[PDB]
Amino acid sequence: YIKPTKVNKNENGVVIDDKTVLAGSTNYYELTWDLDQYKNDRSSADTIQKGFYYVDDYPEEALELRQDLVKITDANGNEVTGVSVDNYTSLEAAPQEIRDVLSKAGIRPKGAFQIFRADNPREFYDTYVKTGIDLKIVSPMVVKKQMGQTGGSYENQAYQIDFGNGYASNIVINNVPKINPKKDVTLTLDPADTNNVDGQTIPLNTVFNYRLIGGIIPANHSEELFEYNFYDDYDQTGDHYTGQYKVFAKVDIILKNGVIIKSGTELTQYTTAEVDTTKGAITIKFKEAFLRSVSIDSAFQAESYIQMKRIAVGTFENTYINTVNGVTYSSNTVKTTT
Ligand SMILES: [Ca+2]
Ligand SMILES: [Ca+2]
Repeated sequence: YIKPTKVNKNENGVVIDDKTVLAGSTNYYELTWDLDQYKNDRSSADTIQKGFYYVDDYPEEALELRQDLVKITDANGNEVTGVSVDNYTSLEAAPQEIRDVLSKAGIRPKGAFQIFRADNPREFYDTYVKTGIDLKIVSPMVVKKQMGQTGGSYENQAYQIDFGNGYASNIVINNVPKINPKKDVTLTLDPADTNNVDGQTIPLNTVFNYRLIGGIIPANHSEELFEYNFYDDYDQTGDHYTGQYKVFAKVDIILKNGVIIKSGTELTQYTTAEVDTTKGAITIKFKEAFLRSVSIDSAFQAESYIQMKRIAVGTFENTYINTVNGVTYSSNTVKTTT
């Protein structure tokens, strides 16, 4: 059976079809150009001249192209030359040549799409088609930051067009988690206590905590965590950072080696803090090697407690930024009175 096939992979070449993919992650889409049914073909010149194209109809509202990382290899491992790639923002913008090929093949891409085109049909034919050598196209596409603000699902589909005939690939679907960091104000540490004093008043010179709750990274995700930070530029005219902070697991976490770390476990040992005393700021950073030791199948979430002393009267606000794999996500803003 002639079948162009499409599979999504992470940067380590693991298959990630149906996995949760974080904003900022790359989909290393691998497109198969299925030519193995044409072995020994001996078509006319007119027929060969109808050309060979491949189409990827990618979801442009969710993903951005990484053009430069596009690679085409033949089944014998030779890199493929003679195939050029063009990205079109809409059908309306494609040349007539392209609109006609697509129309006569019964292919109508939704929104934006890529075309891979054999520059010389005769030569492409003689090289890969009459010999039935399948090609592999890798066309990496990054999930836009915005998908991480809204959550959502996206799908990708390809077509191959041989002698002007179109064949559709399977459709690959993934989804993106809405990362929503939260910020509470608490009077005690101890994660079990759900008390939140956002809005209330704090007596002058009270030692308290800002509770910085990280975004939830769901199980079955597509790549390794390498960064998970809590950045807090607090108002030092109101709040004095006391130099004390702790970090806790907020869901059960499973490592690559099978070791489990229960929700509530203190994770401070796997962190450092970058402190900027003049600016009045602190960044709590998970060590990259710890994050990377976590299984891609595991859920992951953590929360930091920074200990503050209220040192003046007035109304003071605070906000923090949770940075996950290079993408920033802001929390709500708390406000207390003194
Ligand atoms: Ca599209
Ligand atoms: Ca500050």
